[PDB]
Amino acid sequence: KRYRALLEKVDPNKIYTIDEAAHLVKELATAKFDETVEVHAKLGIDPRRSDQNVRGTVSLPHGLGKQVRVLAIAKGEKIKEAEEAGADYVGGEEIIQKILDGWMDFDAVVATPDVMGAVGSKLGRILGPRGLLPNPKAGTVGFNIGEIIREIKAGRIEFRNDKTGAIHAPVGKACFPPEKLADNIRAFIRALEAHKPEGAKGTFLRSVYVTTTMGPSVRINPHS
Ligand SMILES: [Hg+2]
Repeated sequence: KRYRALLEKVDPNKIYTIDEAAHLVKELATAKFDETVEVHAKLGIDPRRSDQNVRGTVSLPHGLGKQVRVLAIAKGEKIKEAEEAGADYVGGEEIIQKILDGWMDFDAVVATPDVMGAVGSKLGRILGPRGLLPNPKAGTVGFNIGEIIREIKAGRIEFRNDKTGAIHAPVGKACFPPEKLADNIRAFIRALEAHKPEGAKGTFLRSVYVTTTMGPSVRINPHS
């Protein structure tokens, strides 16, 4: 038990406006560190149909682009590729000890498939909860590491539905000022609607939610 007080602040049968949720969500993220805020949606698509799949990018108005300090962990000539692409910090596995000793001045981590065993094994504990672990479908692990770095630097994050017909993406951290959070949430919804597939029939956004790492979900009105 660590949530009776957390359950009293949210009405489960209420559809909140994006601004109310933006303010409310900050009070649900009363946990350690800076909690990642995500928007989740149930889409009106047939997930087994390739012509009804949703994949795209959203340029969020706050938090991304240049200002993001990217740490790239790689091996061989991939370190050179990462340097050429402009990652803020680049290192081989030797840099894991630096993070272990308390170094943490980066906002995002990208890595090549070959350093992941050691990365996930030595840092899954620290980075995992903070939402900083490179992950194949978060698009932060791949051999085309120069491309990954340039995308984030450009301020774009990718999204795609999963096999259950759900989709989601991080839109900020709990500490963000509510108006910035609200701006980012609206930006993701606008991007998502512009990606409604041709033949999708019926309601596209069946229900939309805002949530933190390990908190209750808040249902929101996508058109507020
Ligand atoms: Hg996720």
